[PDB]
Amino acid sequence: SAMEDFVRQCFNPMIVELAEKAMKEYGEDPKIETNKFAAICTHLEVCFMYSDFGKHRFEIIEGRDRIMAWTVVNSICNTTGVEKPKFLPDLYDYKENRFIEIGVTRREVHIYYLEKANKIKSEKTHIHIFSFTGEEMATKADYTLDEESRARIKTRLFTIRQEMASRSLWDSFRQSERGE
Ligand SMILES: O=c1cc(Br)[nH]c(C2=NCCN2)c1O
Ligand SMILES: [Mn+2]
Ligand SMILES: [Mn+2]
Repeated sequence: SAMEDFVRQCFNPMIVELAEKAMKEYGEDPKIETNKFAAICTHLEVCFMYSDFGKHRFEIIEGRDRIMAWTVVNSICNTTGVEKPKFLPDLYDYKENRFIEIGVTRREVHIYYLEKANKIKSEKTHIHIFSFTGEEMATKADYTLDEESRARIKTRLFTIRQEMASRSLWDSFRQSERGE
Protein backbone atom coordinates (compact mmCIF):
# COMPACT_ATOMS: atom_id res chain seq x y z
CA SER A 1 0.00 0.00 0.00
CA ALA A 2 0.84 3.70 0.11
CA MET A 3 3.29 3.72 3.05
CA GLU A 4 5.65 1.15 1.52
CA ASP A 5 5.50 3.06 -1.79
CA PHE A 6 6.37 6.35 -0.08
CA VAL A 7 9.25 4.69 1.77
CA ARG A 8 10.60 3.39 -1.54
CA GLN A 9 10.30 6.74 -3.35
CA CYS A 10 11.79 8.88 -0.59
CA PHE A 11 14.57 6.83 0.98
CA ASN A 12 17.46 5.51 -0.98
CA PRO A 13 17.86 1.75 -1.60
CA MET A 14 20.54 1.12 1.05
CA ILE A 15 18.57 2.80 3.87
CA VAL A 16 15.47 0.81 2.86
CA GLU A 17 17.36 -2.50 2.83
CA LEU A 18 18.87 -1.72 6.23
CA ALA A 19 15.48 -0.87 7.74
CA GLU A 20 13.95 -4.06 6.30
CA LYS A 21 16.73 -6.10 7.90
CA ALA A 22 16.05 -4.27 11.18
CA MET A 23 12.38 -5.30 10.90
CA LYS A 24 13.10 -8.93 9.96
CA GLU A 25 15.40 -9.13 13.01
CA TYR A 26 12.63 -8.50 15.56
CA GLY A 27 9.99 -10.26 13.47
CA GLU A 28 8.19 -7.24 12.05
CA ASP A 29 6.55 -6.97 8.62
CA PRO A 30 7.16 -3.63 6.83
CA LYS A 31 3.94 -4.10 4.85
CA ILE A 32 2.01 -4.23 8.14
CA GLU A 33 4.02 -2.06 10.55
CA THR A 34 4.37 0.68 7.98
CA ASN A 35 4.70 3.60 10.41
CA LYS A 36 7.59 1.82 12.12
CA PHE A 37 9.16 1.11 8.71
CA ALA A 38 9.02 4.84 7.94
CA ALA A 39 10.33 5.74 11.41
CA ILE A 40 13.28 3.37 11.06
CA CYS A 41 14.21 4.78 7.65
CA THR A 42 13.93 8.32 8.95
CA HIS A 43 16.13 7.64 11.98
CA LEU A 44 18.70 5.84 9.84
CA GLU A 45 18.93 8.70 7.36
CA VAL A 46 19.29 11.32 10.09
CA CYS A 47 22.10 9.31 11.69
CA PHE A 48 23.88 9.12 8.33
CA MET A 49 23.47 12.86 7.65
CA TYR A 50 24.67 13.70 11.15
CA SER A 51 27.73 11.53 10.59
CA ASP A 52 28.40 12.82 7.07
CA PHE A 53 28.47 16.40 8.39
CA GLY A 54 31.94 15.67 9.80
CA LYS A 55 39.54 13.53 9.25
CA HIS A 56 36.07 12.24 10.03
CA ARG A 57 34.53 13.42 13.28
CA PHE A 58 31.88 10.74 13.71
CA GLU A 59 31.76 6.97 13.79
CA ILE A 60 28.37 5.58 12.76
CA ILE A 61 27.24 2.74 14.99
CA GLU A 62 23.56 2.74 13.98
CA GLY A 63 22.95 0.64 10.86
CA ARG A 64 25.58 -2.00 11.61
CA ASP A 65 24.59 -5.48 12.71
CA ARG A 66 24.81 -5.96 16.46
CA ILE A 67 28.10 -7.93 16.37
CA MET A 68 29.83 -5.23 14.38
CA ALA A 69 28.24 -2.38 16.35
CA TRP A 70 29.42 -3.73 19.70
CA THR A 71 32.80 -4.50 18.14
CA VAL A 72 33.04 -0.80 17.17
CA VAL A 73 31.91 0.45 20.58
CA ASN A 74 34.37 -1.94 22.22
CA SER A 75 37.23 -0.74 20.02
CA ILE A 76 36.48 2.92 20.82
CA CYS A 77 36.32 2.17 24.56
CA ASN A 78 39.59 0.24 24.57
CA THR A 79 41.37 3.01 22.65
CA THR A 80 39.90 5.97 24.60
CA GLY A 81 38.98 4.63 28.05
CA VAL A 82 35.52 6.14 27.56
CA GLU A 83 33.03 4.19 29.67
CA LYS A 84 31.11 1.52 27.75
CA PRO A 85 27.40 2.28 27.25
CA LYS A 86 24.68 -0.03 28.46
CA PHE A 87 22.76 0.40 25.18
CA LEU A 88 24.00 0.67 21.60
CA PRO A 89 24.25 4.40 20.84
CA ASP A 90 24.02 5.90 17.36
CA LEU A 91 27.42 7.57 16.85
CA TYR A 92 30.77 8.34 18.44
CA ASP A 93 32.18 11.88 18.33
CA TYR A 94 35.98 11.73 18.15
CA LYS A 95 36.26 15.51 18.60
CA GLU A 96 34.21 15.73 21.82
CA ASN A 97 35.11 12.08 22.62
CA ARG A 98 31.59 10.98 23.52
CA PHE A 99 28.86 8.72 22.26
CA ILE A 100 25.71 10.29 20.82
CA GLU A 101 22.14 9.03 20.97
CA ILE A 102 20.00 10.54 18.18
CA GLY A 103 16.24 10.86 18.71
CA VAL A 104 13.56 11.56 16.09
CA THR A 105 10.11 12.18 17.54
CA ARG A 106 6.64 13.18 16.39
CA ARG A 107 5.92 14.55 19.89
CA GLU A 108 7.43 17.48 21.80
CA VAL A 109 11.23 17.37 21.76
CA HIS A 110 11.44 17.79 25.55
CA ILE A 111 9.05 14.88 26.13
CA TYR A 112 11.19 12.53 24.05
CA TYR A 113 14.39 13.95 25.56
CA LEU A 114 13.12 13.03 29.03
CA GLU A 115 12.13 9.58 27.72
CA LYS A 116 15.61 8.90 26.27
CA ALA A 117 17.47 10.35 29.27
CA ASN A 118 15.40 8.24 31.66
CA LYS A 119 15.96 5.14 29.50
CA ILE A 120 19.73 5.25 29.06
CA LYS A 121 20.54 6.74 32.51
CA SER A 122 24.19 7.36 31.55
CA GLU A 123 25.45 10.89 32.26
CA LYS A 124 28.19 10.38 29.63
CA THR A 125 26.20 9.67 26.42
CA HIS A 126 25.21 12.93 24.72
CA ILE A 127 21.57 13.10 23.59
CA HIS A 128 20.32 15.03 20.54
CA ILE A 129 16.58 15.07 19.71
CA PHE A 130 15.11 16.33 16.43
CA SER A 131 11.41 16.85 15.77
CA PHE A 132 9.59 17.22 12.43
CA THR A 133 8.80 20.85 13.34
CA GLY A 134 12.35 22.16 13.10
CA GLU A 135 12.95 21.83 16.84
CA GLU A 136 15.89 20.26 18.68
CA MET A 137 16.92 19.44 22.25
CA ALA A 138 20.40 18.30 23.30
CA THR A 139 22.29 17.61 26.50
CA LYS A 140 23.49 20.89 28.05
CA ALA A 141 22.10 22.56 24.90
CA ASP A 142 25.30 21.39 23.18
CA TYR A 143 24.22 20.58 19.62
CA THR A 144 27.65 19.32 18.44
CA LEU A 145 26.98 20.48 14.84
CA ASP A 146 27.17 23.85 13.12
CA GLU A 147 23.95 25.65 12.23
CA GLU A 148 23.98 24.69 8.56
CA SER A 149 24.17 20.94 9.32
CA ARG A 150 21.44 21.00 11.94
CA ALA A 151 19.41 23.05 9.45
CA ARG A 152 19.94 20.48 6.68
CA ILE A 153 18.61 17.78 9.03
CA LYS A 154 15.65 19.93 10.06
CA THR A 155 14.75 20.66 6.44
CA ARG A 156 14.93 16.98 5.54
CA LEU A 157 12.70 15.90 8.45
CA PHE A 158 10.09 18.58 7.68
CA THR A 159 10.22 17.49 4.03
CA ILE A 160 9.53 13.87 4.99
CA ARG A 161 6.62 15.11 7.08
CA GLN A 162 5.13 17.20 4.29
CA GLU A 163 5.52 14.32 1.83
CA MET A 164 3.54 12.10 4.20
CA ALA A 165 0.96 14.86 4.61
CA SER A 166 0.35 15.26 0.88
CA ARG A 167 -0.14 11.48 0.67
CA SER A 168 -2.44 11.62 3.74
CA LEU A 169 -0.03 9.41 5.75
CA TRP A 170 1.14 12.02 8.27
CA ASP A 171 -1.76 11.83 10.73
CA SER A 172 -1.40 8.06 11.15
CA PHE A 173 2.34 8.56 11.57
CA ARG A 174 2.43 11.28 14.23
CA GLN A 175 -0.40 9.63 16.23
CA SER A 176 1.68 6.45 16.27
CA GLU A 177 4.49 6.34 18.80
CA ARG A 178 5.83 3.32 16.91
CA GLY A 179 9.47 3.80 15.91
CA GLU A 180 10.40 6.05 18.86
O1 LIG B 1 16.70 6.41 18.36
C1 LIG B 1 16.49 5.25 18.50
C2 LIG B 1 15.10 4.81 18.81
C3 LIG B 1 14.82 3.32 18.99
BR1 LIG B 1 13.02 2.72 19.38
N1 LIG B 1 15.91 2.33 18.88
C4 LIG B 1 17.29 2.77 18.59
C5 LIG B 1 18.37 1.70 18.46
N2 LIG B 1 19.81 1.92 18.31
C6 LIG B 1 20.46 0.63 18.21
C7 LIG B 1 19.39 -0.42 18.29
N3 LIG B 1 18.12 0.25 18.44
C8 LIG B 1 17.59 4.25 18.40
O2 LIG B 1 18.89 4.67 18.12
MN1 LIG C 1 20.49 3.49 17.68
MN1 LIG D 1 18.69 6.89 18.23
